[PDB]
Amino acid sequence: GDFVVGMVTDSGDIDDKSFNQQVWEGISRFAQENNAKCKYVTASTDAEYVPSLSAFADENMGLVVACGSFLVEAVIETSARFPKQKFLVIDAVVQDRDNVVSAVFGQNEGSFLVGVAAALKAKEAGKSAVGFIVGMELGMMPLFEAGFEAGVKAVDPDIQVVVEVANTFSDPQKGQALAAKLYDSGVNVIFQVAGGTGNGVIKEARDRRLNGQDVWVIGVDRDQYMDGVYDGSKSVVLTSMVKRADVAAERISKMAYDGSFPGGQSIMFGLEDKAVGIPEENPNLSSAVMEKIRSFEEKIVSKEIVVPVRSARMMN
Ligand SMILES: Nc1nc2c(ncn2[C@@H]2O[C@H](CO)[C@@H](O)[C@H]2O)c(=O)[nH]1
Repeated sequence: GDFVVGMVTDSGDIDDKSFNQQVWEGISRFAQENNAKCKYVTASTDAEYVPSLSAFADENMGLVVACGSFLVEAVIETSARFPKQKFLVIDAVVQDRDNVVSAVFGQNEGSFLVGVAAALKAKEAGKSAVGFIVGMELGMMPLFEAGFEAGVKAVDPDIQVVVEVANTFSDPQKGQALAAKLYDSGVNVIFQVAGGTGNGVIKEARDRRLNGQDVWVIGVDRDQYMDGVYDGSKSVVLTSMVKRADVAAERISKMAYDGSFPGGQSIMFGLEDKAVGIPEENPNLSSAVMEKIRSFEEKIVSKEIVVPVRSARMMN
């Protein structure tokens, strides 16, 4: 009765206020705007990856959407078994499948911009270290730290980045504990790239500011500014590294619907396409800081500056 987009997620959370929420929102906008339909299924564990993708393929859906490094092996295999079913993979890369489109993000480029913001706010307080909490380091995840570090160093090479890995995108309790550890060490800015776990980092930041500690957090995926309001007016969210996974999902769903699915291609959503970067409006960033950020942004887009894909501590 309808063209249907089916999302298989490795997370039991489309309300994660970040990544899975953006993807579902994009699929949902596509369906609403095109008189189509959509649904999703959660595949918490590995053993459910193959059967989950297979069931949607057996329903002859218009498009099957899968995200992350946990689902890619299952997509690689399943796409070969169902050559006539279209699949979209987000945050991972598939080769040799003309029925699969891979959407990847230049998140190192966007993270460079928030690194500049972090370094400037840290210097403002005489701090020589900033924090970074990442959900997991598999797949393309290392791009965030690589760009964040590069942006921090572009402002001041002596500022150190202190990294904590949660090893989960669905544990806010862990997010708060890791944020507490960083703030307790004297850091005043933390960039969180941790999906649902990240909501706990934002909570810890709100709790600290509420009681007079001058701390900040930089959000991810969505413009998380309102998520950090702690006293009725002010927010602890310095800025956010926005990643338009919603636009990628919406646009490719439309191409599938229209017969122009770019099967077999990897599509890069970057700073020049405005698919990553910072929000258009940033109450906590001054005009001076914004001009500095915009300046670096232009040098990255033109390639005058190329942002690394791996941080210094991860390079030989
Ligand atoms: N595989 C996977 N990646 C996620 C999830 N949540 C967040 N991420 C990744 O972590 C980044 C920051 O939230 C997102 O842009 C994604 O790259 C999740 O539930 N599963």
